[PDB]
Amino acid sequence: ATFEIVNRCSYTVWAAASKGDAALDAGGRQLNSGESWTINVEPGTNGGKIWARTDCYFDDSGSGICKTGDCGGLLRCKRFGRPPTTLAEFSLNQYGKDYIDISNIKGFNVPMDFSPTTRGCRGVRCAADIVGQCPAKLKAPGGGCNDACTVFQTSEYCCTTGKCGPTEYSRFFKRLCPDAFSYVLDKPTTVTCPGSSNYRVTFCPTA
Repeated sequence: ATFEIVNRCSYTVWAAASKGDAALDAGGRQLNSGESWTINVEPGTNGGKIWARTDCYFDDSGSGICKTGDCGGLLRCKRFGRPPTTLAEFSLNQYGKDYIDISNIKGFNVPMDFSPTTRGCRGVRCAADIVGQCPAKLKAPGGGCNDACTVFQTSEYCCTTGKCGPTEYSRFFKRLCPDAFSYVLDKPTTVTCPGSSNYRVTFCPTA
């Protein structure tokens, strides 16, 4: 499956793509304002994620640091990134179909649109200004908006026991971005697509 990753933000981002225990394609790359990066993801990739990292410094061997989304100081990411991170999530060719969603379960850093470029499903979008409206206690000094699990580490926010419900904090994300997961047991907003669809992830999809 090809994913076109497009940076429409006015600032540089460093795109990242991973399935948790391995990179997808090269795993990571700088995208200046307007650039596009096409990657190839193995069919049957389960639990893949794509996200943006902001305000990064890499040296010539590709080691450094990012203010949001850092995945162990690497340009070419092999694991998931440090919250806060808006996430495009997908599982491909799962009994004949692809499954996509956007999640705010790990916070929000960059607005995002995640859409198929082939026939037969709709995209999802989380483009509201969540960083500017963020509740005071979720604001990340480093940039972005934390989820409540990251800030408070309680069973209720992390859904440790499998029994959680919605909270004042998850309801903030849900009000700003109804089409993204706001907490673990949120009513699913997953989109089912034909198996072997292709996709575009756009950062800052609107003006």
